[PDB]
Amino acid sequence: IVGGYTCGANTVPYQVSLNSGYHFCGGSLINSQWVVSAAHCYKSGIQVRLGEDNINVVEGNEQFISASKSIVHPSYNSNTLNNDIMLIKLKSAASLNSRVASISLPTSCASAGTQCLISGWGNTKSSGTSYPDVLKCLKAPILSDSSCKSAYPGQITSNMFCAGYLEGGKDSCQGDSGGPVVCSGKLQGIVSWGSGCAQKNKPGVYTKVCNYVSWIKQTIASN
Ligand SMILES: NC(=[NH2+])c1ccc2[nH]c(-c3cccc(-c4ccccc4)c3[O-])nc2c1
Ligand SMILES: [Ca+2]
Repeated sequence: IVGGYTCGANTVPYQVSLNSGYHFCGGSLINSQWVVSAAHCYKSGIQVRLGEDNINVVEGNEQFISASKSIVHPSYNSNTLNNDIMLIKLKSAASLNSRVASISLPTSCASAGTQCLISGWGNTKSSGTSYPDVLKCLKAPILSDSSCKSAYPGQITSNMFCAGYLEGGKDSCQGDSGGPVVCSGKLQGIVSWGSGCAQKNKPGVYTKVCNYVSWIKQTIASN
């Protein structure tokens, strides 16, 4: 997260870190045994880390659970990143409390102008790599489809939306991929891509979760 602030330990209880010997992506806890992340974050050997704040120190509240299976959307296209969503089933259920909690899926899509909270342990520099130890947060608004499409002509599908600042300076970045975009207490997006980080006129692009709610529900119901 570039231009964000320190969230404060366990203030974002549905945030998870996908770890394979190091933190590589974020994710959101939606129930005690399932997490949603981005399909481009897929790999084998994923350990899900819940209740984290400082990813390099065990401080208490953490729960490390291995993933039993990862389900990448069947229509995920790695070249366009259309349908960039994945579900991870945990080997065992997490113990939910006030530090580890699930986030609700939306009943409707959000509108431009809606203010959302994006969080993660991704890069904090737009020019260079500086990864933090603690969770960073950023408040950003969903942009209108015309500003999104004018920024990335030909690259936005109806399963994506832009959120951020056209002036640059604040944005999600590499390492934040897979994490949550929560607006009005509902999970509306998944950090997916962008051109660089916090560059002028190149806002972040997110997977539009409202379009996948029936899919998520059906898939969880059958696995
Ligand atoms: N400007 C942005 N809002 C933004 C957001 C997420 C990003 N994620 C990335 C990204 C860049 C390089 C590699 C990965 C990557 C690839 C495979 C696995 C994990 C991360 C990224 O997610 N750039 C990103 C840029
Ligand atoms: Ca820790």
